[PDB]
Amino acid sequence: MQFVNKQFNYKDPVNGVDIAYIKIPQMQPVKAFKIHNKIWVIPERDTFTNPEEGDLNPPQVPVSYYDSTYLSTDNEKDNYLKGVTKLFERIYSTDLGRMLLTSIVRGIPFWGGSTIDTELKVIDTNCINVIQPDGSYRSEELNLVIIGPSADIIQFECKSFGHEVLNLTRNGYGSTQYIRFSPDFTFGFEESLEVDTNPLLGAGKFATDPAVTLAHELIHAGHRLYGIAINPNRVFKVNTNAYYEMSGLEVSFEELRTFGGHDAKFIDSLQENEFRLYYYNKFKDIASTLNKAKSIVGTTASLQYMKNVFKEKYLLSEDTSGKFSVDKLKFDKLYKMLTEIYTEDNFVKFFKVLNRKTYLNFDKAVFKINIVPKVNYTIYDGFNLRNTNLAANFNGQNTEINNMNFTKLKNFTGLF
Repeated sequence: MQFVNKQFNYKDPVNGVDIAYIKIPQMQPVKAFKIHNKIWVIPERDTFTNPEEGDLNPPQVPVSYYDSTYLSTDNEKDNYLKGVTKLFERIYSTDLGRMLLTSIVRGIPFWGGSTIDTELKVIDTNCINVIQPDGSYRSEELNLVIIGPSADIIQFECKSFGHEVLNLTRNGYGSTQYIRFSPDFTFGFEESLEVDTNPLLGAGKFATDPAVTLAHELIHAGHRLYGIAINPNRVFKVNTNAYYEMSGLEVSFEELRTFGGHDAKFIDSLQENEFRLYYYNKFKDIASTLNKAKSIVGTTASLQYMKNVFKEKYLLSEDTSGKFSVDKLKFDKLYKMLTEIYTEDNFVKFFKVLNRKTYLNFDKAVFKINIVPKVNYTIYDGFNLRNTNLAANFNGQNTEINNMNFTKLKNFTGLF
């Protein structure tokens, strides 16, 4: 059962519904594709979300790649759409990916826009403006947008619009997430840990499966949609890699969490418990706010429907009178799902790929790839195609054996 019911072509005609020109919250409209309920793809470079990041030229840090022309042509946009779609299908074909994507679709950003306690209202920056067939705009709520990268092509990241006083990614509310991502490039890493974590060694023999990379960003998006991301000011001042220490490199707890495995264990039990309590408190604030709302703002959804949406998102308890409360057992279960079950390391296990063993490494290279052709990459096997030489030993990821699938654009080793 597929996650994306239409195999869109970039040149398919607009219909104002799932193929439309849109604006995000001056810009010109951009052509976008609704691949699933609450999820859109915009095959454009992101010159929109951040005013200080309005062009595509270099300002270069070792791990960066610039090409102002990437993702400018219709064929590239067609391949971007197809590649992103394939990666969603690869994710969804795993039990873990289906779980994550279900959580994402259910994670409607909270209707926290009212400054009148007795009214419940959407936040406008959790919507896009869609051009209808008559040329006028309508507002559509959504959870997730996949967009092309900004100037640095390989700076993938999950970001979102803020609110003037609310901290939407950290107060339980959540916000629509924009993931800067490309399926057209991937990183090289080294198979020996002592090489991978050394900035002076290795050329990047193995290629990361982009499905893992997209999953990583989706995991961030899950955290942010549920308003449980850890403040990026909470960091591990890394003291387990001499090279990290020499450069003072700090890694956010949020990244370590998302990677999972042993990386997540650098967050100690006391800090885990602190965050769990902090976010529990946020879910309690949400239940209280829902209970104060006696009317909805707008005409599109009933108060009782939206209260049900948020009951299902946050797994709230509802008494007969209609009062919500947070069950600490269900909260802990959901919080654990989002933070410990949905991890990069767990995805690696479901995809049966080779991958970096830790976030605390040094990237070796970037490669240009093309995952669209089935002769190159499949939903079911990634690069490691069954019943071929590429099936065994992650040979499909081995850039020296499957060399036709990778062209090295830049070496990072030596530049750190």
